[PDB]
Amino acid sequence: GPSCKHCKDDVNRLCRVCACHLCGGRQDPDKQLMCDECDMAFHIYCLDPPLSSVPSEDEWYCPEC
Ligand SMILES: [Zn+2]
Ligand SMILES: [Zn+2]
Ligand SMILES: [Zn+2]
Ligand SMILES: [Zn+2]
Repeated sequence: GPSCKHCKDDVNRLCRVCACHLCGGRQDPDKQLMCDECDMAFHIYCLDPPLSSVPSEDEWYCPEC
């Protein structure tokens, strides 16, 4: 127990560290990206520009990187 210290897995709270690093929402994992060199996660639709769908180039890098 617990995998993330910051929100303490409290699904009722937001977390940019363990969840979507922009909205901090936990929905739609299928639609989240992990920046291979920042390791945080991103809703394809929270991006800018936002992506209509996941990239195929299975190695993604966040806008922070
Ligand atoms: Zn957290
Ligand atoms: Zn988001
Ligand atoms: Zn990154
Ligand atoms: Zn950041």
